[PDB]
Amino acid sequence: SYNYAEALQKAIYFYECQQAGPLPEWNRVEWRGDATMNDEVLGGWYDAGDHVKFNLPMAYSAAMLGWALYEYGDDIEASGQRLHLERNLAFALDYLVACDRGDSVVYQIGDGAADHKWWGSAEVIEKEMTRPYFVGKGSAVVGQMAAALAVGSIVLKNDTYLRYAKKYFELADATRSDSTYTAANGFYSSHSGFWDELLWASTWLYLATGDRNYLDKAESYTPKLNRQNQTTDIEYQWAHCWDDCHYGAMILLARATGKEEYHKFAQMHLDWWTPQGYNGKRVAYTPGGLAHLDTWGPLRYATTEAFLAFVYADSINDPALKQKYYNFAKSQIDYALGSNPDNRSYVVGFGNNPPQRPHHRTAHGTWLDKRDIPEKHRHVLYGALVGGPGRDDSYEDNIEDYVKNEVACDYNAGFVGALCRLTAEYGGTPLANFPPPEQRDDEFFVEAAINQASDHFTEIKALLNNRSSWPARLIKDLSYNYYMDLTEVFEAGYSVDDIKVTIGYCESGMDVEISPITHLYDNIYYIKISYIDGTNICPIGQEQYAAELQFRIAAPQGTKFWDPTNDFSYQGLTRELAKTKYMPVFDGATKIFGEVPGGL
Amino acid sequence: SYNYAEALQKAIYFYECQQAGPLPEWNRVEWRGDATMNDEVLGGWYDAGDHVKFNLPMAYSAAMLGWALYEYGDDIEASGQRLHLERNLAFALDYLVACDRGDSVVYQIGDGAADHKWWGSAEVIEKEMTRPYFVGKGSAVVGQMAAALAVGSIVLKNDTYLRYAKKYFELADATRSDSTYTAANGFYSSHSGFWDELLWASTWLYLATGDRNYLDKAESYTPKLNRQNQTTDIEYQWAHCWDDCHYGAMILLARATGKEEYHKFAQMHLDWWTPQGYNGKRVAYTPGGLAHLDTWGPLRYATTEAFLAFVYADSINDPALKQKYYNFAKSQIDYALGSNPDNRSYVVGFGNNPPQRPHHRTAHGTWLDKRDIPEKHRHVLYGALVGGPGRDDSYEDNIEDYVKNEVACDYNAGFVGALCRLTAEYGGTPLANFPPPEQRDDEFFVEAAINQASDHFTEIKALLNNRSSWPARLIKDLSYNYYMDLTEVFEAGYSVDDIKVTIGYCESGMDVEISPITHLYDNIYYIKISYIDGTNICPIGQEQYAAELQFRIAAPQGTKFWDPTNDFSYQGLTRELAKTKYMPVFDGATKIFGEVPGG
Ligand SMILES: [Ca+2]
Ligand SMILES: [Ca+2]
Ligand SMILES: [Ca+2]
Ligand SMILES: [Ca+2]
Ligand SMILES: [Cl-]
Ligand SMILES: [Cl-]
Ligand SMILES: [Cl-]
Ligand SMILES: [Cl-]
Ligand SMILES: [Cl-]
Ligand SMILES: [Cl-]
Ligand SMILES: [Cl-]
Ligand SMILES: [Cl-]
Repeated sequence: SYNYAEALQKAIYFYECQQAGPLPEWNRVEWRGDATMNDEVLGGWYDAGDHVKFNLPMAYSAAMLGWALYEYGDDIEASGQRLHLERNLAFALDYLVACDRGDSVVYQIGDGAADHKWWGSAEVIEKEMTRPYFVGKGSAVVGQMAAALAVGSIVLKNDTYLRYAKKYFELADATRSDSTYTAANGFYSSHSGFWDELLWASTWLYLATGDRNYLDKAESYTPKLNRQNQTTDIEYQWAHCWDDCHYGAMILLARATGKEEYHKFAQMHLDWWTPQGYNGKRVAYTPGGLAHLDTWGPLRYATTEAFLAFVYADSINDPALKQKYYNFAKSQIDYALGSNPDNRSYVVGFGNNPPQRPHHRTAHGTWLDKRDIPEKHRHVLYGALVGGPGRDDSYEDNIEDYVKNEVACDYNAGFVGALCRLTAEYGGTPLANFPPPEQRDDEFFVEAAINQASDHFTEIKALLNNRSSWPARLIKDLSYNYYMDLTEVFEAGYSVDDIKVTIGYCESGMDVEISPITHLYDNIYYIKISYIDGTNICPIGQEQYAAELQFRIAAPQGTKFWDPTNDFSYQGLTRELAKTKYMPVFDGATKIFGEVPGGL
Repeated sequence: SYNYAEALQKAIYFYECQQAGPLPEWNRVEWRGDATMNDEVLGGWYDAGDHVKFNLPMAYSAAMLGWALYEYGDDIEASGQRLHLERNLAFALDYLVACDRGDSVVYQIGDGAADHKWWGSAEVIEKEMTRPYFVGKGSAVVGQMAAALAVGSIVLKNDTYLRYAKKYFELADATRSDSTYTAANGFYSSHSGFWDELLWASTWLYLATGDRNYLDKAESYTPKLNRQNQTTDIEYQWAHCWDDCHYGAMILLARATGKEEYHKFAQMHLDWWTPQGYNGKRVAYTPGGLAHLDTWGPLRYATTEAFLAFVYADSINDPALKQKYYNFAKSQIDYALGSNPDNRSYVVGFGNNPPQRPHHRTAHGTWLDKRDIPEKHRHVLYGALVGGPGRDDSYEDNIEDYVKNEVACDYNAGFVGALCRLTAEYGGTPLANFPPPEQRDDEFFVEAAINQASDHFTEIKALLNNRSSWPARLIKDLSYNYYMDLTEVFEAGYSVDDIKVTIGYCESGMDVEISPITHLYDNIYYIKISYIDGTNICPIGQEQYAAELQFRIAAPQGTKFWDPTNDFSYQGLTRELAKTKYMPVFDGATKIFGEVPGG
């Protein structure tokens, strides 16, 4: 129905857009560089369109990427995506290992409220704020980190991951408390408690080791799981997600023990998600066919359930159940890819009429802490599954809609597993030249205006801009030149030492020098304006993205010879600020924008 | 009893504080310089604690000083004040002549609203605003200008003043309208109309010339005067003042003609001012004995009536009436000088517990366009009669009380006349070395702070200040130097060129250059910060009184030898802005503040 291989290819690439510094050599994202290099634990993924490392959904996401490989890794070699998926997973797992503090782990990097208040690119955030870290032993977060490492250890044949999976599970299981999990409250609060994470982690450890202690542990946790409302049934009227993986764990335990209790649960849970429902109870459905669990991230939930439904259907023999669960799963993936009332993809950079304004700071590429400027994103966030439409299938592609246009690690995670299943069956060819190079716009440049003209001086207002985005970055040794023709000075009988440079304004905190007037060739002379710490010119807000200087170059008062109209850098200047290519910008001795007199 | 000669001396000196530029060479006020030199008409007096030239009260005030001389000029020799009063009057009269525009006159310099919105010194106001002028031929303003020049022609023996007096009288009398008198609205509106000015001017022209044609014109105007309420009597229940001089004109006509009608008016009017009243009717009196006509300028009114009463009493023979009017007059002057429930002078710089916070911008001497800072006036407005107390004798000396602490030309004018009469009688000695020199503050100076320090640089925040006040003034070629000792640099093996001058903030609008680093002597070096138009540093408001620059003097990055602790201009600097004498200030090549290495 769709090129599922291309969808998969893009859906994986999304995680490379999320990578924190240092980036691996193989990162394919031209607009991402090393970022947050001062973090207490390096690497791993930014969670969403923000720059926080939230370990609970991060580890959940990694676990689900592992699960995708565990089920379908062998079945997808024609898509050419296995190695991409593997190394993207390893990048996250390496971070979870690096978080170890023995009796505790680093479980968060960045303050949610502080991070979210600012809108700008990953690579420049350290100019705006200083990022804290958080340590604890919350059973949910540590149990999820254990689970991710347990499945990772299988699919990546890695004994280190298994060692740390066991370290973390033991800690989580001994602690039996979420009390030290606080830094993520209101962002990724532990809602369901921690028994489901212990179940999920122990189940994966059983599947990793075959050690029956882990199966016995797993089975011991089931009576501690939350009930469905006031009944005695284990809760089933929700989705497998970052907060609660018991749903998927029950499916895995149905396959592993073959016990009827696990099969009964899986069928009750999945039936509730299907159009036919479960004895009169059913998830809300949009008229367009999307199972719509909640206001936030409906596509995330429905596509994750699609993965669970595929795995369960593939693990059973009943033809009617297999067809019912398969059709449900494929229907939800196809809705996300364009089988909906608007015939449109909900995956950035894929299919027909994809979203172009995901709520994602670094893909946007602002310079001044605004969402509305630039009005179009500078970068393509390929593969990102957005939050999706409302309950009535309504949707508009708007950067301001932080619900419908949300993007996140956990949104993509189960989705990857479901695309693995579909490309395994249907094939499809990935895009050969992927990703294609972006059209860039100008990054470092001067905007200038005639601030005042006089019969004996020129006064310039000049703004040296850093609107970098490919990737956003900092240049320390920034300078620009203002070129003049002094022919008329010499012809009137004056000399270079008769011309005075003065300053009428220089912006606070921008350490700057202006050179003496310097000979280029013939009668062509220039001044260079140098910012000693040019990194302070950075795309982090209204004040910082450019440095303003007003300089005056003046012949003696009363003289009548000064002629700016033959000066190279005066060309095209008006009384309103405008970008000019005739005041070239330099990084050290290397010209990075503009033109010089006489060219190359 | 008071030293009325000293009070007179100071009350005259007040007018020197009021002079607009160019100042005469004899001006005695150390804190006044040439001000408002771009005005359409130069000289004359600022009206009050503001900088508007309002011709109606200015001319009234000059007419009153002329009248003082006319009556008492020969009688005030012991006081030594005749010459002072004379030349102060001529200064204003010269302004009145210079307003002539043929078919009209300049009658105002300044926009009252814009002038009053700003708080600062006369000498710097042109940096804040452009001052418009206004031309017209209002009968009241022109007629008062005529009167002032007519009495001035007599007492200063000046034919030119007489010619202009006649020309202005004729213009006012031809026009018979205040319709062209507009720019003073709400400040000095013509309330009484103009007939009283024509009466006052024609009376003075009669006294100047002896030409009975002017007497005939004067008498022709009295039926046109306003009535008292709905009655047939000429209005009498108010004071002679800048708006209405018919009161004094009638007293002059009583003496000149001897006619009963003028004497009846004069006694009706003065009786109403006295504690005994006019047929049961009387001006309000405070319990402390001040005749209190109105909320605004009660001392101005009472002291002006004192002068009228003295002149009328001196002109009659009846000893009972003479005593009654003389006692009234002296009681009011004495109230003003300290004979009141608080035993306090209402004349700045005189007597016991005088006002110290008159509502006067130039005597205050701020640099910030604020009334509250400085908290004490930097100058002494000697001789200014304030507005004064309320109806209950209540008063507080507060700069914000623009009623009770108002000061003005017209407030002093009748007062001088009355003081002439009292010093004529009592013959006191003026102060010998008047005025004494004031304590001054530093006017042009740097305030500096260490903005940032590191192992390889010094960064200074420097504010170059103009808080001038003796007098407030402007200096274009301003600079200051910053001196350093580089011994630590050569001793570690580095040179001068290992040192870079940069800027981290340059206040908008302050065109500046910093020289290259310069050797003084030995291992002592400096930089010079120069403002190209230093006049933009001026005591006109929060932004303008100082120019801020942040400059950094830097060795190469990473090194650790830099040692600011032996730099001359670094001495005493903290991380808080403070005045420093070690960053000296220059006007051109001349040091005006601070110290240099080696002296
Ligand atoms: Ca949980
Ligand atoms: Ca030229
Ligand atoms: Ca009048
Ligand atoms: Ca030193
Ligand atoms: Cl169904
Ligand atoms: Cl835009
Ligand atoms: Cl020339
Ligand atoms: Cl070029
Ligand atoms: Cl006119
Ligand atoms: Cl009486
Ligand atoms: Cl103060
Ligand atoms: Cl010295």
